[PDB]
Amino acid sequence: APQQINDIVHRTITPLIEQQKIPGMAVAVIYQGKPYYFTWGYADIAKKQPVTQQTLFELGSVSKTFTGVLGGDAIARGEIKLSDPTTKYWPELTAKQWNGITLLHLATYTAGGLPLQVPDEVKSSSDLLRFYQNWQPAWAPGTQRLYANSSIGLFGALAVKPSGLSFEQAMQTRVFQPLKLNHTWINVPPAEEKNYAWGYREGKAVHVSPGALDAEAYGVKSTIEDMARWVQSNLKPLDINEKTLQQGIQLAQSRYWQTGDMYQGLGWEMLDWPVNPDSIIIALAARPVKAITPPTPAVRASWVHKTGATGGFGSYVAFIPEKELGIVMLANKNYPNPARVDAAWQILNALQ
Repeated sequence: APQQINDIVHRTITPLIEQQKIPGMAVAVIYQGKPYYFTWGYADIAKKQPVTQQTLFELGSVSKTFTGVLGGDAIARGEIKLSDPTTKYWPELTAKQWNGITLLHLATYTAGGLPLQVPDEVKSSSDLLRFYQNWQPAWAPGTQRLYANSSIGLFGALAVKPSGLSFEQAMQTRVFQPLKLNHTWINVPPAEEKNYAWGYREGKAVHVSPGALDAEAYGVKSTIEDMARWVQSNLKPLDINEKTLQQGIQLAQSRYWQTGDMYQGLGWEMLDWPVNPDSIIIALAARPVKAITPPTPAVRASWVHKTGATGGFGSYVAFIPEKELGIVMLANKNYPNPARVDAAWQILNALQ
């Protein structure tokens, strides 16, 4: 690692860890396309296990980028179309409010106010159908954006139906395997538990709890090496040999809607680069959206990013395609989003 990268990373993260009381953290900087790794602290405080390049962290909502790319791949394969009605892949959804709601609306949180969380009471397949049938939109489709797990979560579930594979099998075979993310999991196998960090919430060790559409919305666990590979794949999709996956990655970084200075892709969110650091910057935030008709194909001069959290973890990924630059920050404490973005910007701005 060039001393320059070493210095900006350490000078930025050391203080972050101190100020936020983060138990353990891993960071990857992709510079001129090559990855440089950094780790600090503990994966498990009680057992004194250090964070290493093999430690698994819960990605939380950064998992939505995988769902958006898997969806992009199904589109490229001709299995689904974002313009299709939700009812085409779920005929049992007969309630009238669903008329006009398309897979694009689900994927981009513009269905009309689907809730941030699926209630804990919802578990079985019949429970889920009931939940969506009973939901009453606050708004017409494609008029307001409300970030929601029950929205992109349903998109992920429907998107894999034509394939005949479960969401986990589809993700493994169409995304993880092709990209060689061999230590990325929806369900952590027993063989890999020795590497699964504990998350910390109010000092207590915790792992994410099972929930409906958890795989689709916030259930991926990964290492800093595999996430660095994920960032490189998204920085240069053309190097990817699998044709539909290469295309899927590109579809996920297309700009479908605009709210303020930000653009909504599939999972990924983007802003034009150069970005005002404070512009990159609440339990529920409903914002009107302007449709980008037709969507803008992935713009190289973009700050592409996604924040993620679970009760015990906090993650952040951001990259700038035009500069072959990127960063992944994984931590086992859910600390403020502004602090993650401030650190990422400080590091990437210094190397750009």
